[PDB]
Amino acid sequence: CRIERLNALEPTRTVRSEAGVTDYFDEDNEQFRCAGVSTIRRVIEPRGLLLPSMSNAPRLVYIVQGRGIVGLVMPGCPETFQSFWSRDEHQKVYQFQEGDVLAVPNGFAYWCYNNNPVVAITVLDTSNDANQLDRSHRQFLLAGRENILRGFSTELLAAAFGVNMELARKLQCRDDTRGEIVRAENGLQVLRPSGFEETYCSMKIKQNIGDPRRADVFNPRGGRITTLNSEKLPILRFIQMSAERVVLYRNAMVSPHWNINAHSIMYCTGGRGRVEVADDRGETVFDGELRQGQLLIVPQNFAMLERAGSAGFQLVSIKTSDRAMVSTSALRGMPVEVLMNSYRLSRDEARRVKLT
Amino acid sequence: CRIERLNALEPTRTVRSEAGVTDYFDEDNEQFRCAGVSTIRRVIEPRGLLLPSMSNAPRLVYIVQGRGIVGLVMPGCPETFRWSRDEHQKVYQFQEGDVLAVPNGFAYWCYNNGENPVVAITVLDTSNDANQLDRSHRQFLLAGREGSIKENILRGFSTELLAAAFGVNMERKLQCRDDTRGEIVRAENGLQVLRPSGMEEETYCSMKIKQNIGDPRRADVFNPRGGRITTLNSEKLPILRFIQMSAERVVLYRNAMVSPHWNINAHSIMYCTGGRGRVEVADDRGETVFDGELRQGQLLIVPQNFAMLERAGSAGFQLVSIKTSDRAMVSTVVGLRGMPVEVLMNSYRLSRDEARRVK
Amino acid sequence: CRIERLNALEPTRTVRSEAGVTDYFDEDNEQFRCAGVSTIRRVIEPRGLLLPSMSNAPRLVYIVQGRGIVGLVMPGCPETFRWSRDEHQKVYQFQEGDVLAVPNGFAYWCYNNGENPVVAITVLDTSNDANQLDRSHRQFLLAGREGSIKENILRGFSTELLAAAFGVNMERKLQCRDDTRGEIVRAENGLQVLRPSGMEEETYCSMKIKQNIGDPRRADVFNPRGGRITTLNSEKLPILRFIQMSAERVVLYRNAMVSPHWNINAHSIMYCTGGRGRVEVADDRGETVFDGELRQGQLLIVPQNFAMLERAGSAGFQLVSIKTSDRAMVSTVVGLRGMPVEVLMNSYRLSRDEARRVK
Amino acid sequence: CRIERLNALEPTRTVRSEAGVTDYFDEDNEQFRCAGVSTIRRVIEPRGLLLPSMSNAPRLVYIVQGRGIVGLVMPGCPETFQSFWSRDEHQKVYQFQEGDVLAVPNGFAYWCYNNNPVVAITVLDTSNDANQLDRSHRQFLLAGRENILRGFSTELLAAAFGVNMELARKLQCRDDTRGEIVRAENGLQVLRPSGFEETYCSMKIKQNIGDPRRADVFNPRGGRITTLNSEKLPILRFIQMSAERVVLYRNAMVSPHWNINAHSIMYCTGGRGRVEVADDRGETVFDGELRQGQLLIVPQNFAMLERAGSAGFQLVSIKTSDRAMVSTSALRGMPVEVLMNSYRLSRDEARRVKLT
Amino acid sequence: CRIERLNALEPTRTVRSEAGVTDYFDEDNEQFRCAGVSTIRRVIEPRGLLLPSMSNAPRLVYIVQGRGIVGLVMPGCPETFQSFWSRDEHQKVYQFQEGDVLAVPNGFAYWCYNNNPVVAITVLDTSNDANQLDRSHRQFLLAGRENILRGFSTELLAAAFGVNMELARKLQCRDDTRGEIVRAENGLQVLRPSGFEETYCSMKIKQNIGDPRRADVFNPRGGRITTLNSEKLPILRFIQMSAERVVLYRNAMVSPHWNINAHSIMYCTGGRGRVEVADDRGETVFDGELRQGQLLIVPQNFAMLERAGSAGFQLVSIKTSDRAMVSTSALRGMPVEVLMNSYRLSRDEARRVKLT
Repeated sequence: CRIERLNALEPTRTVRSEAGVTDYFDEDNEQFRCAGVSTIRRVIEPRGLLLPSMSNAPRLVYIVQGRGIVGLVMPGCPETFQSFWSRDEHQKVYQFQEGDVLAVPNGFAYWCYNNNPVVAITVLDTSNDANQLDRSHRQFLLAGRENILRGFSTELLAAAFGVNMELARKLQCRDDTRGEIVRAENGLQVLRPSGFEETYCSMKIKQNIGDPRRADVFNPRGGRITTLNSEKLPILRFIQMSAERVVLYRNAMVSPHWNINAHSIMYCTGGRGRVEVADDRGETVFDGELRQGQLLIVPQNFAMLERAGSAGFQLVSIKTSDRAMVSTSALRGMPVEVLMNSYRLSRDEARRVKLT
Repeated sequence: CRIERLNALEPTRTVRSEAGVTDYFDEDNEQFRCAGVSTIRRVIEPRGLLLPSMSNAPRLVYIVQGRGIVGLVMPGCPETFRWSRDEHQKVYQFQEGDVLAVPNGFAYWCYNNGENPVVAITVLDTSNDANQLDRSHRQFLLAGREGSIKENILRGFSTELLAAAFGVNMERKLQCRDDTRGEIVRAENGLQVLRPSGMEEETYCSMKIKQNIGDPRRADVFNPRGGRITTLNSEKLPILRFIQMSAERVVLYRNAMVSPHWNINAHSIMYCTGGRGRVEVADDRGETVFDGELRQGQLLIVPQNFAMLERAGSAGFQLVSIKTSDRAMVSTVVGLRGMPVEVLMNSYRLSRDEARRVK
Repeated sequence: CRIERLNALEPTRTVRSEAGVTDYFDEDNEQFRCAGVSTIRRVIEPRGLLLPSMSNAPRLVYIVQGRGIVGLVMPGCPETFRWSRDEHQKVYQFQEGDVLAVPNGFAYWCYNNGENPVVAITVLDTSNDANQLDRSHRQFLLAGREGSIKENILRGFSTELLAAAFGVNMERKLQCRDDTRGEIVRAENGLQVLRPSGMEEETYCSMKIKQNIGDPRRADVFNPRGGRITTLNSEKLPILRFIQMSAERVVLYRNAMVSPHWNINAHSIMYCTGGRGRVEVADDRGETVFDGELRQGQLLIVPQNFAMLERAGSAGFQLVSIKTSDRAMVSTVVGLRGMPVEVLMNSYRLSRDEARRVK
Repeated sequence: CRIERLNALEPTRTVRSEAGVTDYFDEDNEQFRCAGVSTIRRVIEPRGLLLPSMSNAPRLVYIVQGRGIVGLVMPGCPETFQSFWSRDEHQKVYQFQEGDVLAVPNGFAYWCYNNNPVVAITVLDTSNDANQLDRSHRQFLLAGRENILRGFSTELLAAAFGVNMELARKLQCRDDTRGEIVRAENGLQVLRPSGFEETYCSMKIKQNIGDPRRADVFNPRGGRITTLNSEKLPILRFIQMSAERVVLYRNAMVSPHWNINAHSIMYCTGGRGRVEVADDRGETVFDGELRQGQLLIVPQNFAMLERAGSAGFQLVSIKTSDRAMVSTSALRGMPVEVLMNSYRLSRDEARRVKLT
Repeated sequence: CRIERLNALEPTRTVRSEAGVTDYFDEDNEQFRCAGVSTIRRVIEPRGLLLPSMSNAPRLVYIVQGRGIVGLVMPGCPETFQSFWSRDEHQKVYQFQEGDVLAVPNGFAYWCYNNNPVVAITVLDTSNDANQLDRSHRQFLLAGRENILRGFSTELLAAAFGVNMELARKLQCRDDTRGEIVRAENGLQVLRPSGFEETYCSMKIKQNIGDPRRADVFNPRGGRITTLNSEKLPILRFIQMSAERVVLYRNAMVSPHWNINAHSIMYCTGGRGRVEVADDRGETVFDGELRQGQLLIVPQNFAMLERAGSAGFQLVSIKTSDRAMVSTSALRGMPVEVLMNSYRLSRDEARRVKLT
């Protein structure tokens, strides 16, 4: 993580699937490497069901496109969803929407069903604290392929489940050829409507950040930002990650800054803009136009600047700390002569600098 | 706090402002007293505007009906929201079934930006650790104001001072000396602020302050035969960690009933937004203490450890339950099922097959 | 809480159930009052069984004599304990000198599984932060029941409801309507549960709830000439962190004495399990407030900052000290030895050699 | 820590001693390596005294066999044990027993005296947080050999202690030839009976986990488990480790699972059983019988299964987090059609799966 | 960080400056390396102004010599210093003195002005938690050289600031040839006298540790010590570092010890003394006289001993934990026979050992 030049990123292992495609971003990129994370962009056109797995790294998922339904399983917590002995029982379900962020902790089983094609981006802190495995991404697929039970032998596994050895193989999903997402032919109904678990079991898991009616900052000529973090999502006090949704208009520029306490992982959901970034050397490492569908990793302490083109700049900042922070009004706080002497400015230029 | 009876309780005291009504449940009410809370139903016509005022108590507020804005400002946090507009702190756009968290000495203005009227029932913890002073509701009116009518604060300051204090001309306006429109006045030609629609760091500041809980797609339980339960606590909204109030929204489909239970860490303040339904409550000495039907628009406080039982009607039953701790909890009797079988047989003298019939 | 005298205090009120006696120390007792606690001695014959009941207060319980089970259940935690047996939550096997932590609105049943009778003296914090409501002991009787005798809770619920609530036939048993055996009934042909002997995730659930403190091999101090002190606080049992009670078991060999000291962060509730010994206590205005001998089976509350002095007898002295905070502390006068020497000479007008004689 | 195959482990440096033997487990094993710990099995037949040292890594010790007496020294804490100026004074002592767990934090001086031969196993989180030294095991022996004072010169050290230079050498233990444990010829009496320190100084240090009267889970046909962690041992909120004691009967099988938030370090104290373990690849990495006296490292997220032979399976799980967790009732919480579609099962097989 | 021998350290990259000189300590020294920090000794003779930068690592600065004035900028916090629209406004300023410690967190902008030549030493935990960049020292100079804005292009930057492209270049400080510190010709007045920010914004930042009227320990024949840490400086609960000021007189020796929970970074401000240090091997790694102006790194768990020469030994211990600790009264707490048998001592030598 001593970088000469910044690149913009695009998935480097695309894998196709029955109800989607998996565009992996490869992490051996020194950028990703220095970042210490992975991201995975993945699409599930309708009826599609992504196979419940669990990942090495705790993960944030932002729903780039559309409504849907996601499912996460928290051990020791009782299935609070029932009908009618029983017709069905299962965990709580979460019906997500266009622009929610989803927080998945390690060794936890997520899955979601495409209730337009759902598009959503996902990052995994491979350098997180509770990834006591290696510094990589390990999905432990429960189903499909092998899935985790592959290495479990039928002989043992039947009595584990307490049933025939025939049925067990059908859980090995050996001949399965549909990957992480599947077509749900005959649809897929889950029980939707229309005690210690009141606390630890029922803690919120996604937040809709794209709601411009939720913005944190906002200029009408023009832009907006909102921050997702532990002050808004309790689970986030724990994931050591936080989210930013910056939407800028025509010729908007964000007050320059550097991230005090995190890297920043910039993915453009739309609009176009040049981004300029310089390192501690002062020399410029990055400088380029960013457009829809594109990834820039912008790290810690380094200095960043952006303005949208004539079409806009809609994006999503993921960072590596429970409340990541930028320092913009960085110079508006020094005494002016400090500015003067540090630059060789008269007063007026010092004051002009501080006051626009 | 040794009360003998529970009764459906209602705004004993009501006052229309100019753009809405305030429906005051009693303060020194035995229940409320031992409850250690104060509460209110407020209503706001469209265009109607609730006065700025900070309250002694942590306003947890529930927007039953209507939509709009509420503006809370966190002084010391930089206002975050040329042709024609000003600046000010971020403002908050509520909806039906929203929960709103307003602390103490925190300020909040409220405006009805369209549609129908807005009604929010409020709960104020008048005995919180933060409630210094005494156990009433103190509402420090920033603005405005037969019998004893309040005033805003600035009338308690001399003009020259005030004038000298603010550098505005010494020509009264601010004491709100003539006004009468109440804590809810109206903004006839609309009110515009800095809102998103167009079209064509902060840490302790960015915190969320509202969380929609009326939404069905959110409920945590579905179904205790047969409604749904949505539960707000610090595990969903991090401010509660400091307010030490919790919230339940609970819609019971017809015929239904919620399991017998008692609030471990909690007094419960429950009220009927709608539907029609029964509640049965008891105490230590064995006898019940509430055998009566709760209809919409009626308040009932269910206390700690008191075991309680409800049952919906055919028009359903839809209550809202606000509780007194950041993570308030109840014990689902059924959740009993943890005592050993002989422990069930010896206590009540039943044979085994009875024991399991309950477990 | 300006009390003038301390006296050895005893169960003013006693009641035999059917399988044991309850020995009630007063509630509104000045001491107890300003102490902000309630307490009890309970006794249980073999086979005897304490009723399920949750208490308003955090039951810290001390098993002086006997062994057995206590079953606490943490609702929401999955019961963790075919031919012939049921299921239920894990149960807890106590012994002499055990400390038992039972919260509020927490349920606990207690059974004497052999040997001699069992006697546990209980301390209930009736003014905890968790004690919502008022400052008495409220015991919510799950089961069973001249003057005002309590009942269990379910009698406060109508049958059909109840019946409809539970899906059991409408044929009374559960209100405990005829019963009389008291909160301690007996299980004549034994009681069997799911215990280990044979032979041939949970986080907030797995927490420990008891910790043996009577064991000598545990004491922390040996010896202040000449007994031993074992000390239970959140640094040994993590629940206390939430109960905010602490515990001292202190066996004084004959002739001995414990250093003069006062409870910093603590009221002390001390009681004589055995032995024979003296206690001297004082306050602010200088004069003593307890000059008297404490024999076995007698309670004395030693308050905060009050400085205290004890001395064993020849039959020894063996007390148990339960205190009111998760980490309650005392100041060993000797631990004085930190004031500078001249600071000792000027205060009491002594020459240096006196000063050091104390230090 | 990208493993192809799991092995079962056996100490790799056995060193003999006057009152015992030290069977070290060598940590350059990629398993141990990926684990990031060390373990040391060590025996002290009676009268034996193990030399007070301090270790790099904070350590958990489980007393496999027998009662005894252990001693730990907490700086700044006053010797609360006295007699009679004085005859003796010293720290509190802890008389341990068959099956206690002992928690030793870093840079802290433990020692114990064999009051049957005492057998006890010890693990050291070499990757812990406060091991700011290298990623290895460093015992800093106070006595014996050299011991820590070896490099201290007599000339300086005497006046340090404030005594003759003759006596100092006898603390160098130069000619000492008895290692970490010693025979206590003339026995060894320590004062046993038969204020800010009431808190920070007196926090409990061992727990008896083997007490089947302490089990957390229990089936009478048959098995039991108990968990030792910060909810039972306060010190454990700090050591970033927790303990599990699983005892299974005839043909008992533990509900499969993976450790969410830790590795698991399986040592068999008795009984025999096959253990089956598979990685994220699904492929099987482990599969083998485990018997008394044997070590298996089972990591994070990976999936494990075991049943005892006809003789039993008694063991002790040490894991690397203050409250390590497994996720078993992992599938009993998905909605059934999820299971169906993820495996291609009708309902009945889905429901049979969930309900046995 | 497996060391054979300890060296004493002296800056290895000295760089000269208009109002000072920068004597860098180079961290690729395995000592520094194993330490995982950097230190920088830097002088600012009067009128001098060191350029506001921000460093990779959070930093402690101890003012070896003289009074002065330091300035630190905390984003989101309003300039609480004003005059008179406005004549000047800026952050709070801190007028430091001979022997204060200064705590600078990452991605935060410090600077100070020489109000005798000011001398002060600075350490940077390069291995800290929120240095998510590499394991090195990155100063991000705001001004001077390039400074952070170098890589920012004039074209963009003017409208960023909202002003001419002429003035912007003068912020690039391209032709600047005065480095990190500058002469303040025409002096440098800053507004000195003679709400959520009452808490998070106003938390103390320096403490005067050299005040012998502040010592923690003290023998009049002779020595003194004081500890600076989170019990005295709240910010220090966060920096994961703490400070010790040991002053010893004629022939003073400090009670031997090892640091339980940190390394120790010894810099001599004066006086002279031999220091003796041994590793876990027992063998001696260090042994040498330390004099004014000299650095010794003394790590974790290792054992240390020092006495002053006839001139004294004044120094400053910086360590890597919010409340670093030493264990001295390490043997005064074992039972005596333990000592006896562990060394082969009679009673008297055991008791003599414990009682002097």
